[PDB]
Amino acid sequence: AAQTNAPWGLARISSTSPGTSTYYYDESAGQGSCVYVIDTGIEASHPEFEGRAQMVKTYYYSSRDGNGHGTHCAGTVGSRTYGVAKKTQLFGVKVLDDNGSGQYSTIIAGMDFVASDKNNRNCPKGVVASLSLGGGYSSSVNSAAARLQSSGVMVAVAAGNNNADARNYSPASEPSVCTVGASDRYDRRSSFSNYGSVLDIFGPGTSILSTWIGGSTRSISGTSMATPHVAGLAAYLMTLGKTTAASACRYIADTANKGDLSNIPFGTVNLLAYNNYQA
Repeated sequence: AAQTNAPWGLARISSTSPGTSTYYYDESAGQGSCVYVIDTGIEASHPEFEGRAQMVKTYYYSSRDGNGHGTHCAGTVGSRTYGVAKKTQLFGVKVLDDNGSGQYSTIIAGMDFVASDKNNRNCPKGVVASLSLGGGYSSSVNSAAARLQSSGVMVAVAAGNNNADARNYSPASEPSVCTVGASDRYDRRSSFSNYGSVLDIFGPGTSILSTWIGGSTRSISGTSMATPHVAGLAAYLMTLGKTTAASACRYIADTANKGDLSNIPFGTVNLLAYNNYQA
């Protein structure tokens, strides 16, 4: 399939080169995979989700995404227009309040929720979690992400937007999960993107057009926006049977566009997520 005039991120993940505007992808499109978006929640009722999104868990008075960011990231994963995996099931876990903040305990709870909740969900192709969040280092947060991974969820996490070594941020610094850096459309590490040895991949992170709350759309920037590309991409790849949860990161890294990013510090991988679709 070919989505024309797609967000640049989508076109980039289906291309060897920057500067193309068409997303190419196998029409399976993540059908039968699930992605948990562990964030501020999802406006399930956005027409871009076509009934494939729902809230499954909140730790606040409401399941409603009053922030937008979880909705944005859900759209990058699997909205029909802005999504990598246009047929994936999206499950919202609202661990963040509507100001984007959450306690680590609550985040941890959410991660463990997913690890169990997936046994209540029909994801014959596999399950992904997209954690578009991060604070300072915490071994409890790291180990929660690791448990989630160990349970057979492909965990994608934002490197962080500190322009620092991601070693100092959690869950970015958990080795067992996929830590995602952000790139911009001229194939540069996004100025804000964390880096370091713990990064596994880069995805599109600068000026990412996706869904927003109030049935709208907007473009925003962040490694948090890169993460759902990788997550969507794992969902897409699992559906194609190219990989499982426990290998998906390694697979995505093995099939990435290599050496294409500039301003990648020495020691950080020069890998850009690539769907490797050949139409």
